[PDB]
Amino acid sequence: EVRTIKVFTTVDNINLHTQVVDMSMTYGQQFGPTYLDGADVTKIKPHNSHEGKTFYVLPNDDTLRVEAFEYYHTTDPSFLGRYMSALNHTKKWKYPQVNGLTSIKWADNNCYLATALLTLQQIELKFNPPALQDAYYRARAGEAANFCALILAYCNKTVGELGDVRETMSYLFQHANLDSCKRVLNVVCKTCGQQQTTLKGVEAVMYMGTLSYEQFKKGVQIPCTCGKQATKYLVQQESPFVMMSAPPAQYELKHGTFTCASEYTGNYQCGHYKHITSKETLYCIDGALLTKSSEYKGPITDVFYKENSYTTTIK
Ligand SMILES: O=C(N/N=C/c1ccc[nH]1)c1cc(O)c(O)c(O)c1
Ligand SMILES: [Cl-]
Ligand SMILES: [Zn+2]
Repeated sequence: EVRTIKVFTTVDNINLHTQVVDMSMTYGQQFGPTYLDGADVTKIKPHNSHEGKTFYVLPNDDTLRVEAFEYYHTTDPSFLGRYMSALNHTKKWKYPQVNGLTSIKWADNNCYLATALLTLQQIELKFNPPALQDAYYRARAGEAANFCALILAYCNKTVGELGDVRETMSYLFQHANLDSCKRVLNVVCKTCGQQQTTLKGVEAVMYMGTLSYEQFKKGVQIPCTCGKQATKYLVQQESPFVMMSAPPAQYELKHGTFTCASEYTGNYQCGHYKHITSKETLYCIDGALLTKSSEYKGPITDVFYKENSYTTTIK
C-alpha cells in the first residue's frame, strides 16, 4: 500500500508550499533537513497527525532562497538550522511579565538575553529584517520564544552558551534602522592638536570605555600615537538613546539619571547579569525576580540613556 499525506513546507512560516510526502520515507529523504516547530524531524517518517502541518526546510530552490533572504536578511547556510535548534529550547522557557515588561525566567545561561530583551523594551528601536520585526512584536506581547531563538541565531550563540550583553546589542543594532543616528567627537592632544571625527549608525550610539554619559560630555582620557594622553569629548549627538559600556566595575546608579543598565557579577568565563531600570524607583529585574531600592551600587557594565539632540557648549 502506498500512503501519502499533504504537508506544507516553508522558510518564513508565512509563505506555504504544498507537498505530498510518502509515509514510508523520512522527511530527510524527501525534503532534506526538516523541522516541526523547532523539532528536527529529518530522520522521522510522516505521521497521520502531520497532515496539513507546516514544516521548515532549508532554502534548497531559488524561490525559498529569495523568501528566506527577504525574511531574515542573511544567506548563512546554517542559519535556519541554528534558529530551529534554539527554538526547540526557547519555546520551553517562561516569559513572565515583570514590572510591565516581558522578561525571561532563568534557564540555560540566558541572563544576558533577559537583560537585552528588557532593555529593548525601554529604547526606541526598529528592526529591519521582517523576521525580527514580527518576532519582536510577539515578544513585547509576552510570546518571546521566536525572538530569543532569532537573537541566538543572529549572534551565532547556542542555548546555554555564555553571552555578552554589549556584543548582543551590537548584533541587534546592526539589524536595526539607525541611519538617522549621528555622533561628532573631538580629541585633543597637547602635542598633536585636535582631531574631530563623525560616527554613524551603530558606532554613533555605542561607546566602550566609560559608563557615564555626563563624563563623555565633559571629556575622557585616552592614549595618543605620540605617547601623551589626549582628551575625547562629545561634540554633537543625534539619536533616541545612547549606550555607554565599560569592563564591569563598582558603579553608582542614581534614580532619574539613566534609563536602564546591565549588572554583571563573576569573571570572564562565567557570571550572571541582572537588569536595573529607573522608573518611579530603581527596580532590579533578575529574570523572574524583582527587587527595588532607592539607591544602587554594583558592578555595572552597560548603561542606557535617553537622547534626542545634544550639542556641546565646549568651545
Ligand atoms: O559594536 C561595534 N561594532 N559592531 C560591529 C559589528 C559587526 C557585526 C556585528 N557587530 C563597535 C565598534 C566600535 O569601534 C566601537 O567603538 C564601539 O563602541 C562599538
Ligand atoms: Cl521592529
Ligand atoms: Zn599626541
